[PDB]
Amino acid sequence: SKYQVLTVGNPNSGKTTLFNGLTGAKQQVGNVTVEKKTGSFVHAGDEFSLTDLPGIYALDSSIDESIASRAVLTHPADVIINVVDATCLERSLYMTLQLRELRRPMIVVLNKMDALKRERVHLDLKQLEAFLGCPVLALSANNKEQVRRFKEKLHKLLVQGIALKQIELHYGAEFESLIHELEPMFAEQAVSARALAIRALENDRLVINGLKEAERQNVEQRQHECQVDIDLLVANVRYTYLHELCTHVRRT
Ligand SMILES: [Cl-]
Repeated sequence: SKYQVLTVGNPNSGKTTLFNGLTGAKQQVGNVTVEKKTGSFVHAGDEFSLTDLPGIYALDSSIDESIASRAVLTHPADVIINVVDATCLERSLYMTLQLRELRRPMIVVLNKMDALKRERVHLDLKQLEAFLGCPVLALSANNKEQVRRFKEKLHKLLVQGIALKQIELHYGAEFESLIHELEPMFAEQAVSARALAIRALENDRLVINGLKEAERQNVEQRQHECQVDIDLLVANVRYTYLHELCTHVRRT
């Protein structure tokens, strides 16, 4: 078998560190002047082809952010590996939530967790898994032993298929109804139509430009409809969720 993997996360999350740990020395060529970094390894007969997305804080349409946002929607991947810095979860997991809305196979890799044990803060990864609805693993991206064990675990997961349960993240009645009017427009695409509709409601360039004139005017009309500023409602919903989540999964 061949498996294709994307590594994604915030700058200095350690996604580059994990990328490097898993690949050793391997290739580099462009996405445009922006450089595209690719590497491989072999484990248990199977080959692994990895692409590293530039570091981003959010999937917004800013050229590095553009590339990454494009790539999580359209680039082939058997799995997305979201590397997360554990020492600032409220910020890090924002993108995680966006990634979960896509409903593409993914894993969340919690980095920097020995830094967190300093503070005498522990995380319940069982519950965090229950919240996110994807695999969550603890892994220091900078020790090669744990990265190597991670190779076997990744191989396992890819082999049996990654079980995911859809993230229960609700935007309130008015926004849900707007999402609902628009999903058909985005049905039977390579990604969840709900995420595409959310992207469109956010006036995402990437999604919106794929549309014909009529349906563009339908999206823009739904934007106009919404009483609350959208970018702000999406943030309150999301950061409220991470506060909920963080208050369940943390203990000092
Ligand atoms: Cl899902």
